[PDB]
Parts: sequence; C-alpha cells; structure tokens
Amino acid sequence: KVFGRCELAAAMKRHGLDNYRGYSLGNWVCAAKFESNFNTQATNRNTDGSTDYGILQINSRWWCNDGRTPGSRNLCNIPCSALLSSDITASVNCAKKIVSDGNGMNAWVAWRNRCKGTDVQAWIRGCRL
Ligand code: NA
Repeated sequence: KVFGRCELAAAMKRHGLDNYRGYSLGNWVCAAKFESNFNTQATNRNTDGSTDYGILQINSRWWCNDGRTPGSRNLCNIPCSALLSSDITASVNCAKKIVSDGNGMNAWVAWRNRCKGTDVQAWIRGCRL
C-alpha cells in the first residue's frame, strides 16, 4: 500500500506514534517519506546482507526475522514480512521499541540526515487530525 501523506499521519496517530518518546507526528511522517516514500512494500538490501522492510525501513539485523541475516536478532518478535502489510500496526509497534533503544530517532539515518532540525510540522500541515 502506498499511503497518502495525511492518510499515514492519521494511521500513525491512531496507533499512538504522535509525540511517542517526544517525537511529534511530523517527525514520523518525514522519516516514513524518506525511508519508503510511504510504500508499505518498500525493501532495501544493506551491504552487510541485512534487509530494511516497510514504511519505516526496519532492519533485520536487530528487529525482525527474515531467515537470511546471519547472527541477527528479532527484538520485535515478528517476521520481517509483517512490516510490509497494508496495516501499519507491526511497523508502529516495532518503531516504538526502536525509538526507545537509546538514540531516539537517530536510529533512522534518513531521519537524522533529512528530517532532524527541519520544519517537520509541514508534513502534517493541512491534515484533518
Ligand atoms: Na533478524
């Protein structure tokens, strides 16, 4: 599923991500935009052989099981495929664990490089929320 900007903002708010760990909803929408362009089916293979999955490009090194990332963990206790669903519940639940891990939203390199410090409220501007 390719979400619309305001459609994803609403789904993220419904699942409790708005101001989760002090990150405003525009931060989450901005990260999803640059990680996946709002596509739940987004995948990206890393040089280390891990894979990033879903709207927030969650990595198999630590967070999900894909059966093909040697030495990896599954700290969200999900198959990585769950992160590609039209239903964002698994991505949101796993993102909450990731952003609690100590480095906040820096865990998402695209958020640090393209969202952090910017006017992220522009990402929810005009949305009925
Ligand atoms: Na894994």
